[PDB]
Amino acid sequence: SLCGMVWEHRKGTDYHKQPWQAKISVIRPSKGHESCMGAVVSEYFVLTAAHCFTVDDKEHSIKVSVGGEKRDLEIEVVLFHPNYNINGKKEAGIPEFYDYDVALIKLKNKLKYGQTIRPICLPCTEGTTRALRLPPTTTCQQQKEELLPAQDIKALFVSEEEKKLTRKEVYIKNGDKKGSCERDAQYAPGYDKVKDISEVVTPRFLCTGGVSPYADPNTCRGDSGGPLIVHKRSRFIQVGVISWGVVDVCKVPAHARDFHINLFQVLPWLKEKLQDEDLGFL
Amino acid sequence: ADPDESQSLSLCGMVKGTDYHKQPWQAKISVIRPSKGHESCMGAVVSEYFVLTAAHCFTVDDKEHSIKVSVGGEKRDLEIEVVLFHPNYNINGKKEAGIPEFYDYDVALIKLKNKLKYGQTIRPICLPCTEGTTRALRLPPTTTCQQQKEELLPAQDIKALFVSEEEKKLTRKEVYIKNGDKKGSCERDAQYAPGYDKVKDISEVVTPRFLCTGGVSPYADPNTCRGDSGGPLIVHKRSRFIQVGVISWGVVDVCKQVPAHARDFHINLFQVLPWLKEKLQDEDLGFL
Repeated sequence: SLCGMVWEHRKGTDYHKQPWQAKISVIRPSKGHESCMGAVVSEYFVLTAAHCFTVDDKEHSIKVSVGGEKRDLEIEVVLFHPNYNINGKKEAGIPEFYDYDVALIKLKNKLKYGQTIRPICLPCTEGTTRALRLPPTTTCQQQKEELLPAQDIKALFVSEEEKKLTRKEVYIKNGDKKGSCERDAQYAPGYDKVKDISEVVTPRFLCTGGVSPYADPNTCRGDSGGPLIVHKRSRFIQVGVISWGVVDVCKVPAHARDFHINLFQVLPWLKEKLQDEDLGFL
Repeated sequence: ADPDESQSLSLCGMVKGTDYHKQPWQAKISVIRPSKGHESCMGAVVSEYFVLTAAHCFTVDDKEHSIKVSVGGEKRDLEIEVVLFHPNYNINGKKEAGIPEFYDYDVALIKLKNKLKYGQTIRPICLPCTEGTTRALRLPPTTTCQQQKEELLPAQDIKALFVSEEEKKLTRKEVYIKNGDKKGSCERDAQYAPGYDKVKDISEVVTPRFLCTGGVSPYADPNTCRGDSGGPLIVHKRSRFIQVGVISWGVVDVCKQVPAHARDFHINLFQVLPWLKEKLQDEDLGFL
Protein backbone atom coordinates (compact mmCIF):
# COMPACT_ATOMS: atom_id res chain seq x y z
CA SER A 1 0.00 0.00 0.00
CA LEU A 2 0.91 3.61 -0.40
CA CYS A 3 1.38 5.46 2.84
CA GLY A 4 -0.89 8.42 3.59
CA MET A 5 -3.50 7.50 0.96
CA VAL A 6 -7.17 7.04 1.76
CA TRP A 7 -10.07 5.06 0.29
CA GLU A 8 -10.78 6.62 -3.10
CA HIS A 9 -14.52 6.23 -2.54
CA ARG A 10 -17.40 8.07 -0.87
CA LYS A 11 -18.80 7.62 2.62
CA GLY A 12 -17.60 4.63 4.63
CA THR A 13 -16.65 4.44 8.31
CA ASP A 14 -14.37 6.88 10.08
CA TYR A 15 -11.55 4.43 9.37
CA HIS A 16 -12.10 4.63 5.63
CA LYS A 17 -11.26 8.29 6.03
CA GLN A 18 -8.47 7.81 8.61
CA PRO A 19 -7.18 4.22 8.00
CA TRP A 20 -3.96 5.00 9.92
CA GLN A 21 -5.65 5.99 13.22
CA ALA A 22 -5.14 3.61 16.18
CA LYS A 23 -6.92 3.66 19.55
CA ILE A 24 -4.99 3.03 22.73
CA SER A 25 -6.43 2.32 26.13
CA VAL A 26 -4.25 1.65 29.18
CA ILE A 27 -6.46 0.12 31.87
CA ARG A 28 -6.22 -0.04 35.66
CA PRO A 29 -8.51 -1.25 38.51
CA SER A 30 -8.99 2.29 39.89
CA LYS A 31 -10.94 3.00 36.67
CA GLY A 32 -8.82 6.01 35.79
CA HIS A 33 -7.72 4.57 32.43
CA GLU A 34 -5.45 6.34 29.96
CA SER A 35 -6.99 7.22 26.60
CA CYS A 36 -4.80 7.92 23.59
CA MET A 37 -4.49 7.48 19.87
CA GLY A 38 -1.65 6.68 17.50
CA ALA A 39 -0.92 5.99 13.87
CA VAL A 40 -0.05 2.88 11.94
CA VAL A 41 3.38 3.50 10.41
CA SER A 42 4.11 -0.03 9.12
CA GLU A 43 2.65 -3.55 9.44
CA TYR A 44 4.35 -4.10 12.80
CA PHE A 45 4.30 -0.63 14.42
CA VAL A 46 2.04 2.05 15.84
CA LEU A 47 3.52 5.40 16.77
CA THR A 48 2.08 7.38 19.69
CA ALA A 49 3.07 9.34 22.83
CA ALA A 50 5.31 7.83 25.50
CA HIS A 51 3.27 9.40 28.33
CA CYS A 52 0.27 7.21 27.50
CA PHE A 53 1.81 4.11 29.07
CA THR A 54 1.30 4.62 32.81
CA VAL A 55 0.77 0.91 33.50
CA ASP A 56 3.80 -1.26 32.74
CA ASP A 57 1.81 -4.31 31.56
CA LYS A 58 1.91 -4.98 27.80
CA GLU A 59 0.44 -8.43 28.47
CA HIS A 60 -3.02 -7.48 29.75
CA SER A 61 -3.34 -3.74 30.44
CA ILE A 62 -2.54 -2.02 27.14
CA LYS A 63 -5.39 -2.21 24.65
CA VAL A 64 -4.47 -1.33 21.06
CA SER A 65 -6.92 -1.56 18.17
CA VAL A 66 -7.10 -0.41 14.56
CA GLY A 67 -9.49 -0.12 11.63
CA GLY A 68 -12.31 0.46 14.08
CA GLU A 69 -11.90 -3.21 14.94
CA LYS A 70 -13.05 -4.37 18.35
CA ARG A 71 -10.25 -6.85 19.01
CA ASP A 72 -7.17 -5.73 20.93
CA LEU A 73 -3.90 -6.59 19.22
CA GLU A 74 -1.12 -8.66 20.80
CA ILE A 75 1.91 -6.56 21.75
CA GLU A 76 5.51 -7.75 21.51
CA VAL A 77 7.02 -4.67 23.12
CA VAL A 78 6.59 -0.92 23.54
CA LEU A 79 9.67 1.13 22.69
CA PHE A 80 10.11 4.45 24.50
CA HIS A 81 12.36 7.16 23.09
CA PRO A 82 15.66 6.83 25.03
CA ASN A 83 15.73 10.49 26.08
CA TYR A 84 12.21 10.46 27.52
CA ASN A 85 12.15 11.33 31.23
CA ILE A 86 8.86 12.91 32.31
CA ASN A 87 9.99 13.66 35.88
CA GLY A 88 13.52 14.69 34.93
CA LYS A 89 12.91 18.37 35.71
CA LYS A 90 10.88 18.02 38.92
CA GLU A 91 13.52 19.83 41.02
CA ALA A 92 13.39 22.80 38.66
CA GLY A 93 9.66 23.23 39.26
CA ILE A 94 8.49 21.24 36.23
CA PRO A 95 6.24 18.37 37.49
CA GLU A 96 5.90 16.70 34.09
CA PHE A 97 8.52 17.24 31.33
CA TYR A 98 7.41 16.02 27.88
CA ASP A 99 10.63 16.24 25.85
CA TYR A 100 10.93 13.30 23.43
CA ASP A 101 7.40 12.14 24.29
CA VAL A 102 7.15 9.42 21.62
CA ALA A 103 6.88 5.66 21.61
CA LEU A 104 6.41 2.80 19.16
CA ILE A 105 4.07 -0.08 19.86
CA LYS A 106 5.52 -3.17 18.14
CA LEU A 107 2.80 -5.71 17.37
CA LYS A 108 3.42 -9.47 17.52
CA ASN A 109 1.29 -10.10 14.44
CA LYS A 110 1.74 -8.33 11.11
CA LEU A 111 -1.13 -5.98 10.23
CA LYS A 112 -3.15 -6.68 7.08
CA TYR A 113 -3.70 -3.47 5.10
CA GLY A 114 -7.21 -2.86 3.86
CA GLN A 115 -9.63 -0.04 3.11
CA THR A 116 -9.91 0.65 6.85
CA ILE A 117 -6.29 0.00 7.87
CA ARG A 118 -3.35 1.68 6.11
CA PRO A 119 0.00 3.27 7.16
CA ILE A 120 0.60 7.02 7.21
CA CYS A 121 3.73 8.55 5.70
CA LEU A 122 6.72 9.40 7.91
CA PRO A 123 9.29 12.22 7.45
CA CYS A 124 12.40 11.62 5.37
CA THR A 125 11.23 8.36 3.81
CA GLU A 126 10.84 7.16 0.22
CA GLY A 127 7.09 7.06 0.68
CA THR A 128 6.94 10.74 1.56
CA THR A 129 9.19 11.66 -1.36
CA ARG A 130 6.80 9.81 -3.71
CA ALA A 131 3.60 10.94 -1.94
CA LEU A 132 4.72 14.52 -2.56
CA ARG A 133 5.60 13.60 -6.14
CA LEU A 134 9.12 14.92 -5.60
CA PRO A 135 12.22 13.72 -7.49
CA PRO A 136 14.74 11.15 -6.13
CA THR A 137 17.33 13.89 -5.54
CA THR A 138 15.16 14.86 -2.56
CA THR A 139 16.95 14.99 0.78
CA CYS A 140 15.73 15.06 4.38
CA GLN A 141 16.44 18.80 4.65
CA GLN A 142 14.43 19.41 1.48
CA GLN A 143 11.52 17.36 2.82
CA LYS A 144 11.70 19.42 6.02
CA GLU A 145 11.68 22.77 4.19
CA GLU A 146 8.86 21.48 1.96
CA LEU A 147 6.70 20.24 4.87
CA LEU A 148 7.73 22.54 7.72
CA PRO A 149 8.62 25.96 6.25
CA ALA A 150 9.39 28.92 8.52
CA GLN A 151 5.79 30.19 8.38
CA ASP A 152 2.32 29.33 9.68
CA ILE A 153 1.94 25.77 8.40
CA LYS A 154 -1.50 24.40 7.61
CA ALA A 155 -1.94 21.01 9.36
CA LEU A 156 -4.54 18.76 10.97
CA PHE A 157 -5.16 16.07 13.56
CA VAL A 158 -7.91 13.50 14.10
CA SER A 159 -10.25 14.03 17.04
CA GLU A 160 -12.78 11.73 18.69
CA GLU A 161 -15.93 13.13 20.28
CA GLU A 162 -19.19 11.25 20.91
CA LYS A 163 -17.97 8.08 19.16
CA LYS A 164 -17.00 10.08 16.07
CA LEU A 165 -13.67 10.87 14.43
CA THR A 166 -13.26 14.28 12.80
CA ARG A 167 -10.35 16.11 11.19
CA LYS A 168 -9.42 19.34 12.99
CA GLU A 169 -7.57 21.87 10.86
CA VAL A 170 -4.90 23.80 12.74
CA TYR A 171 -1.89 26.01 12.09
CA ILE A 172 1.65 25.31 13.24
CA LYS A 173 3.37 28.56 14.28
CA ASN A 174 6.81 27.87 12.84
CA GLY A 175 7.31 31.44 11.61
CA ASP A 176 7.11 34.88 13.22
CA LYS A 177 4.43 33.65 15.63
CA LYS A 178 6.45 30.73 17.01
CA GLY A 179 7.78 32.65 20.02
CA SER A 180 4.41 33.97 21.17
CA CYS A 181 2.94 30.49 20.73
CA GLU A 182 5.61 28.80 22.84
CA ARG A 183 5.46 31.46 25.55
CA ASP A 184 1.84 30.60 26.30
CA ALA A 185 3.18 27.33 27.74
CA GLN A 186 3.37 29.29 31.01
CA TYR A 187 -0.37 28.70 31.36
CA ALA A 188 -0.12 24.89 31.17
CA PRO A 189 -0.75 22.84 34.38
CA GLY A 190 2.14 22.88 36.84
CA TYR A 191 4.08 25.46 34.78
CA ASP A 192 2.76 28.47 36.74
CA LYS A 193 6.17 29.59 38.03
CA VAL A 194 8.40 28.49 35.17
CA LYS A 195 10.70 31.48 34.61
CA ASP A 196 12.19 30.48 31.25
CA ILE A 197 9.74 28.67 28.96
CA SER A 198 12.52 27.22 26.82
CA GLU A 199 12.91 24.76 29.69
CA VAL A 200 9.46 23.22 29.15
CA VAL A 201 9.30 23.94 25.43
CA THR A 202 12.35 22.33 23.77
CA PRO A 203 13.32 22.40 20.04
CA ARG A 204 11.50 19.01 19.75
CA PHE A 205 8.03 20.59 19.84
CA LEU A 206 5.69 22.08 17.26
CA CYS A 207 3.21 24.70 18.46
CA THR A 208 -0.44 24.97 17.37
CA GLY A 209 -3.59 26.53 18.80
CA GLY A 210 -4.49 30.15 19.46
CA VAL A 211 -6.70 32.55 17.47
CA SER A 212 -4.00 33.94 15.19
CA PRO A 213 -3.84 33.59 12.18
CA TYR A 214 -7.06 31.67 12.76
CA ALA A 215 -9.12 30.17 15.63
CA ASP A 216 -7.49 26.74 15.85
CA PRO A 217 -9.41 23.85 17.45
CA ASN A 218 -7.66 22.14 20.38
CA THR A 219 -6.83 18.46 20.98
CA CYS A 220 -9.12 16.53 23.33
CA ARG A 221 -7.84 14.45 26.22
CA GLY A 222 -8.48 11.26 24.30
CA ASP A 223 -6.66 12.54 21.18
CA SER A 224 -3.28 12.63 22.94
CA GLY A 225 -0.61 10.61 21.13
CA GLY A 226 -2.29 10.90 17.75
CA PRO A 227 -0.49 12.14 14.61
CA LEU A 228 -0.24 15.78 13.62
CA ILE A 229 -0.58 15.68 9.84
CA VAL A 230 0.24 17.81 6.81
CA HIS A 231 -2.14 17.20 3.88
CA LYS A 232 -0.34 17.76 0.54
CA ARG A 233 -0.88 16.47 -3.02
CA SER A 234 -3.82 14.42 -1.73
CA ARG A 235 -1.56 12.51 0.65
CA PHE A 236 -1.21 12.49 4.43
CA ILE A 237 2.24 12.94 5.99
CA GLN A 238 2.69 12.71 9.77
CA VAL A 239 4.95 15.50 11.06
CA GLY A 240 4.30 15.24 14.79
CA VAL A 241 2.86 13.44 17.83
CA ILE A 242 0.28 15.22 19.99
CA SER A 243 1.93 15.48 23.42
CA TRP A 244 0.54 18.21 25.66
CA GLY A 245 -1.22 21.55 25.80
CA VAL A 246 -2.54 24.45 27.84
CA VAL A 247 -6.20 23.42 28.14
CA ASP A 248 -8.73 20.78 27.13
CA VAL A 249 -11.86 22.51 25.80
CA CYS A 250 -13.67 19.42 24.62
CA LYS A 251 -13.43 18.80 28.31
CA VAL A 252 -8.28 32.85 27.85
CA PRO A 253 -8.61 31.33 24.29
CA ALA A 254 -5.65 33.25 22.82
CA HIS A 255 -3.64 31.09 25.26
CA ALA A 256 -4.99 27.69 24.11
CA ARG A 257 -1.81 26.19 22.61
CA ASP A 258 -1.03 22.53 21.94
CA PHE A 259 2.43 20.99 21.65
CA HIS A 260 3.55 18.12 19.46
CA ILE A 261 6.83 16.25 19.15
CA ASN A 262 8.30 17.21 15.78
CA LEU A 263 9.14 13.91 14.07
CA PHE A 264 11.97 15.58 12.13
CA GLN A 265 13.61 15.93 15.55
CA VAL A 266 13.57 12.22 16.45
CA LEU A 267 14.65 10.67 13.15
CA PRO A 268 17.70 8.68 14.42
CA TRP A 269 15.36 6.83 16.80
CA LEU A 270 12.65 6.20 14.15
CA LYS A 271 15.13 5.18 11.44
CA GLU A 272 16.74 2.67 13.80
CA LYS A 273 13.58 1.11 15.24
CA LEU A 274 11.74 0.89 11.91
CA GLN A 275 14.78 -0.13 9.84
CA ASP A 276 13.17 -3.48 8.98
CA GLU A 277 9.76 -2.09 7.92
CA ASP A 278 10.75 -1.33 4.33
CA LEU A 279 9.78 2.35 4.61
CA GLY A 280 12.99 3.42 2.92
CA PHE A 281 14.38 6.06 5.27
CA LEU A 282 16.84 8.50 3.70
CA ALA B 1 -32.64 27.86 67.12
CA ASP B 2 -30.46 29.16 64.28
CA PRO B 3 -29.08 26.33 62.06
CA ASP B 4 -25.92 28.36 61.43
CA GLU B 5 -25.08 28.05 65.13
CA SER B 6 -21.38 27.18 65.27
CA GLN B 7 -22.00 24.21 67.56
CA SER B 8 -24.79 22.92 65.29
CA LEU B 9 -22.53 23.21 62.22
CA SER B 10 -19.80 20.98 63.68
CA LEU B 11 -22.22 18.04 64.00
CA CYS B 12 -21.03 15.29 61.61
CA GLY B 13 -23.21 13.38 59.16
CA MET B 14 -26.20 15.70 59.21
CA VAL B 15 -28.37 17.06 56.41
CA LYS B 16 -34.46 21.49 48.78
CA GLY B 17 -31.41 23.52 47.80
CA THR B 18 -28.56 22.46 45.52
CA ASP B 19 -26.94 19.02 45.60
CA TYR B 20 -24.20 20.27 47.94
CA HIS B 21 -26.73 21.03 50.63
CA LYS B 22 -27.56 17.37 50.22
CA GLN B 23 -23.92 16.26 50.47
CA PRO B 24 -22.00 18.87 52.63
CA TRP B 25 -19.03 16.55 53.18
CA GLN B 26 -18.29 15.97 49.47
CA ALA B 27 -14.94 17.20 48.14
CA LYS B 28 -13.76 17.37 44.51
CA ILE B 29 -10.13 16.70 43.55
CA SER B 30 -8.33 17.21 40.23
CA VAL B 31 -4.69 16.38 39.58
CA ILE B 32 -3.81 18.23 36.39
CA ARG B 33 -1.02 17.67 33.90
CA PRO B 34 -0.09 19.25 30.55
CA SER B 35 -0.85 16.08 28.56
CA LYS B 36 -4.52 16.70 29.52
CA GLY B 37 -4.98 13.29 31.16
CA HIS B 38 -6.10 14.78 34.47
CA GLU B 39 -6.96 12.62 37.46
CA SER B 40 -10.48 13.06 38.80
CA CYS B 41 -11.45 12.00 42.29
CA MET B 42 -13.63 12.90 45.22
CA GLY B 43 -13.09 13.00 48.95
CA ALA B 44 -14.81 13.75 52.22
CA VAL B 45 -14.42 16.56 54.69
CA VAL B 46 -13.59 14.71 57.90
CA SER B 47 -12.54 17.76 59.93
CA GLU B 48 -11.76 21.48 59.67
CA TYR B 49 -8.31 20.91 58.16
CA PHE B 50 -8.68 17.49 56.52
CA VAL B 51 -10.26 15.87 53.48
CA LEU B 52 -10.09 12.07 53.24
CA THR B 53 -9.72 10.33 49.89
CA ALA B 54 -7.76 7.63 48.02
CA ALA B 55 -3.99 7.48 47.69
CA HIS B 56 -3.97 6.37 44.04
CA CYS B 57 -5.49 9.72 43.02
CA PHE B 58 -2.21 11.59 43.51
CA THR B 59 -0.19 10.95 40.34
CA VAL B 60 1.51 14.35 40.14
CA ASP B 61 3.83 15.28 43.01
CA ASP B 62 2.90 19.00 43.09
CA LYS B 63 0.57 20.20 45.86
CA GLU B 64 1.50 23.75 44.95
CA HIS B 65 -0.04 23.98 41.47
CA SER B 66 -1.28 20.66 40.12
CA ILE B 67 -3.70 19.47 42.81
CA LYS B 68 -7.06 21.26 42.79
CA VAL B 69 -9.32 20.65 45.80
CA SER B 70 -12.72 22.26 46.25
CA VAL B 71 -15.64 21.84 48.65
CA GLY B 72 -19.13 23.19 49.22
CA GLY B 73 -19.80 23.56 45.52
CA GLU B 74 -17.27 26.40 45.61
CA LYS B 75 -15.47 27.05 42.34
CA ARG B 76 -12.38 28.10 44.29
CA ASP B 77 -9.48 25.69 44.94
CA LEU B 78 -7.99 25.31 48.42
CA GLU B 79 -4.35 25.71 49.35
CA ILE B 80 -2.71 22.50 50.53
CA GLU B 81 -0.31 22.15 53.44
CA VAL B 82 0.56 18.52 52.77
CA VAL B 83 -0.93 15.29 51.44
CA LEU B 84 -0.54 12.29 53.76
CA PHE B 85 -0.42 8.76 52.32
CA HIS B 86 -0.96 5.67 54.45
CA PRO B 87 2.56 4.36 55.19
CA ASN B 88 1.68 0.86 53.96
CA TYR B 89 0.46 2.08 50.55
CA ASN B 90 2.54 1.01 47.55
CA ILE B 91 0.75 0.60 44.21
CA ASN B 92 3.80 -1.18 42.73
CA GLY B 93 4.19 -3.44 45.77
CA LYS B 94 3.56 -6.64 43.82
CA LYS B 95 4.68 -5.78 40.31
CA GLU B 96 7.15 -8.69 40.26
CA ALA B 97 4.24 -10.97 41.21
CA GLY B 98 2.26 -10.13 38.08
CA ILE B 99 0.10 -7.51 39.80
CA PRO B 100 0.50 -4.12 38.04
CA GLU B 101 -1.33 -1.96 40.58
CA PHE B 102 -1.80 -3.03 44.24
CA TYR B 103 -4.42 -0.94 46.09
CA ASP B 104 -3.87 -2.16 49.66
CA TYR B 105 -4.18 0.75 52.13
CA ASP B 106 -5.36 3.05 49.31
CA VAL B 107 -6.12 6.04 51.54
CA ALA B 108 -4.66 9.51 51.90
CA LEU B 109 -5.36 12.69 53.86
CA ILE B 110 -5.31 16.17 52.36
CA LYS B 111 -4.30 18.73 54.98
CA LEU B 112 -5.64 22.12 53.90
CA LYS B 113 -3.67 25.26 54.79
CA ASN B 114 -6.74 27.26 55.79
CA LYS B 115 -9.54 26.14 58.10
CA LEU B 116 -12.78 25.00 56.53
CA LYS B 117 -15.64 27.24 57.58
CA TYR B 118 -18.57 24.86 58.02
CA GLY B 119 -21.92 25.97 56.66
CA GLN B 120 -25.07 25.05 54.77
CA THR B 121 -22.91 23.42 52.09
CA ILE B 122 -19.77 22.50 54.07
CA ARG B 123 -19.92 19.98 56.94
CA PRO B 124 -17.68 17.05 58.11
CA ILE B 125 -18.88 13.45 57.82
CA CYS B 126 -18.78 11.04 60.77
CA LEU B 127 -15.78 8.72 61.07
CA PRO B 128 -15.75 5.26 62.68
CA CYS B 129 -15.10 4.99 66.41
CA THR B 130 -15.51 8.62 67.46
CA GLU B 131 -17.69 10.36 70.05
CA GLY B 132 -19.71 11.86 67.22
CA THR B 133 -20.63 8.55 65.60
CA THR B 134 -21.81 6.89 68.83
CA ARG B 135 -24.30 9.73 69.20
CA ALA B 136 -25.41 9.72 65.57
CA LEU B 137 -26.17 6.04 66.14
CA ARG B 138 -28.16 6.81 69.30
CA LEU B 139 -25.91 4.57 71.39
CA PRO B 140 -25.04 4.82 75.10
CA PRO B 141 -21.85 6.76 76.01
CA THR B 142 -20.21 3.46 76.92
CA THR B 143 -19.95 2.35 73.28
CA THR B 144 -16.56 0.96 72.17
CA CYS B 145 -15.02 0.76 68.68
CA GLN B 146 -15.87 -2.91 68.29
CA GLN B 147 -19.46 -2.16 69.28
CA GLN B 148 -19.71 0.52 66.60
CA LYS B 149 -18.37 -1.98 64.08
CA GLU B 150 -20.92 -4.65 64.95
CA GLU B 151 -23.44 -1.81 64.65
CA LEU B 152 -22.29 -0.43 61.28
CA LEU B 153 -20.68 -3.46 59.64
CA PRO B 154 -22.74 -6.56 60.50
CA ALA B 155 -21.88 -9.91 58.91
CA GLN B 156 -24.58 -9.55 56.24
CA ASP B 157 -25.54 -7.52 53.17
CA ILE B 158 -25.12 -3.97 54.42
CA LYS B 159 -27.23 -1.26 52.84
CA ALA B 160 -24.97 1.71 51.99
CA LEU B 161 -24.32 4.49 49.52
CA PHE B 162 -21.74 6.62 47.76
CA VAL B 163 -22.08 9.97 46.01
CA SER B 164 -21.66 9.89 42.24
CA GLU B 165 -21.43 12.71 39.70
CA GLU B 166 -23.16 12.55 36.34
CA GLU B 167 -23.62 15.64 34.19
CA LYS B 168 -22.79 18.51 36.57
CA LYS B 169 -25.03 17.08 39.34
CA LEU B 170 -24.19 14.72 42.24
CA THR B 171 -26.45 11.82 43.24
CA ARG B 172 -26.63 9.13 45.90
CA LYS B 173 -26.30 5.52 44.79
CA GLU B 174 -27.58 2.74 47.04
CA VAL B 175 -25.23 -0.22 47.17
CA TYR B 176 -24.87 -3.32 49.29
CA ILE B 177 -21.62 -4.31 50.96
CA LYS B 178 -21.30 -8.12 50.85
CA ASN B 179 -20.06 -8.75 54.37
CA GLY B 180 -21.95 -11.99 55.02
CA ASP B 181 -22.28 -15.21 53.02
CA LYS B 182 -22.02 -13.33 49.70
CA LYS B 183 -18.63 -11.95 50.71
CA GLY B 184 -16.57 -14.63 48.97
CA SER B 185 -18.52 -14.44 45.71
CA CYS B 186 -18.03 -10.67 45.61
CA GLU B 187 -14.27 -10.81 46.22
CA ARG B 188 -13.61 -13.66 43.82
CA ASP B 189 -14.89 -11.50 40.96
CA ALA B 190 -11.81 -9.31 41.43
CA GLN B 191 -10.32 -11.76 38.93
CA TYR B 192 -12.03 -9.88 36.10
CA ALA B 193 -10.44 -6.53 36.97
CA PRO B 194 -7.77 -4.81 34.82
CA GLY B 195 -4.37 -6.51 34.95
CA TYR B 196 -5.59 -9.24 37.27
CA ASP B 197 -6.05 -11.69 34.39
CA LYS B 198 -3.52 -14.14 35.79
CA VAL B 199 -4.21 -13.86 39.52
CA LYS B 200 -4.63 -17.33 41.05
CA ASP B 201 -5.18 -16.50 44.73
CA ILE B 202 -7.57 -13.53 44.99
CA SER B 203 -6.23 -12.82 48.47
CA GLU B 204 -3.26 -11.31 46.64
CA VAL B 205 -5.36 -8.39 45.29
CA VAL B 206 -8.27 -8.30 47.75
CA THR B 207 -6.67 -7.97 51.18
CA PRO B 208 -8.71 -7.84 54.45
CA ARG B 209 -8.59 -3.99 54.16
CA PHE B 210 -11.37 -4.02 51.55
CA LEU B 211 -15.16 -3.96 51.49
CA CYS B 212 -16.96 -5.28 48.42
CA THR B 213 -20.03 -3.93 46.64
CA GLY B 214 -21.54 -4.34 43.20
CA GLY B 215 -23.01 -7.33 41.40
CA VAL B 216 -26.64 -8.33 40.88
CA SER B 217 -27.31 -10.13 44.18
CA PRO B 218 -29.00 -9.44 46.45
CA TYR B 219 -29.87 -6.59 44.09
CA ALA B 220 -28.66 -4.90 40.91
CA ASP B 221 -26.07 -2.56 42.40
CA PRO B 222 -24.96 0.62 40.61
CA ASN B 223 -21.19 1.01 40.12
CA THR B 224 -18.75 3.85 40.77
CA CYS B 225 -17.77 6.16 37.91
CA ARG B 226 -14.09 6.90 37.28
CA GLY B 227 -14.59 10.34 38.80
CA ASP B 228 -16.23 9.06 42.01
CA SER B 229 -12.98 7.31 43.04
CA GLY B 230 -11.58 8.12 46.49
CA GLY B 231 -15.13 9.16 47.44
CA PRO B 232 -16.63 8.05 50.85
CA LEU B 233 -18.56 4.81 51.17
CA ILE B 234 -21.39 5.67 53.54
CA VAL B 235 -23.87 4.01 55.88
CA HIS B 236 -27.09 6.02 56.30
CA LYS B 237 -27.91 4.79 59.80
CA ARG B 238 -31.11 6.63 60.73
CA SER B 239 -30.91 10.25 59.53
CA ARG B 240 -27.13 10.28 60.01
CA PHE B 241 -24.27 9.64 57.59
CA ILE B 242 -21.23 7.63 58.61
CA GLN B 243 -18.26 7.01 56.35
CA VAL B 244 -17.24 3.36 56.51
CA GLY B 245 -14.98 3.28 53.46
CA VAL B 246 -12.98 4.93 50.66
CA ILE B 247 -13.78 3.97 47.04
CA SER B 248 -10.59 2.41 45.65
CA TRP B 249 -11.06 0.26 42.57
CA GLY B 250 -13.46 -1.96 40.67
CA VAL B 251 -13.91 -4.43 37.84
CA VAL B 252 -15.57 -2.02 35.41
CA ASP B 253 -16.86 1.51 34.83
CA VAL B 254 -20.16 1.79 32.96
CA CYS B 255 -21.08 5.44 33.53
CA LYS B 256 -21.93 8.18 31.04
CA GLN B 257 -20.37 -6.78 29.68
CA VAL B 258 -21.12 -9.08 32.61
CA PRO B 259 -23.17 -7.21 35.29
CA ALA B 260 -22.82 -10.06 37.80
CA HIS B 261 -19.03 -9.58 37.80
CA ALA B 262 -19.27 -5.80 38.28
CA ARG B 263 -17.71 -5.45 41.75
CA ASP B 264 -16.32 -2.29 43.39
CA PHE B 265 -13.78 -2.30 46.23
CA HIS B 266 -13.46 0.17 49.06
CA ILE B 267 -10.87 0.56 51.85
CA ASN B 268 -12.52 -0.32 55.17
CA LEU B 269 -11.82 2.59 57.50
CA PHE B 270 -12.02 0.26 60.51
CA GLN B 271 -8.92 -1.38 59.06
CA VAL B 272 -6.99 1.90 59.03
CA LEU B 273 -8.17 3.41 62.30
CA PRO B 274 -4.62 3.54 63.80
CA TRP B 275 -3.61 5.81 60.90
CA LEU B 276 -6.80 7.89 61.01
CA LYS B 277 -6.65 8.24 64.80
CA GLU B 278 -3.06 9.48 64.79
CA LYS B 279 -2.97 11.84 61.79
CA LEU B 280 -6.25 13.33 62.99
CA GLN B 281 -5.35 13.50 66.67
CA ASP B 282 -5.40 17.32 66.88
CA GLU B 283 -8.75 17.72 65.11
CA ASP B 284 -11.00 17.43 68.19
CA LEU B 285 -12.73 14.34 66.81
CA GLY B 286 -13.11 12.34 70.02
CA PHE B 287 -11.70 9.03 68.76
CA LEU B 288 -12.48 6.10 71.04
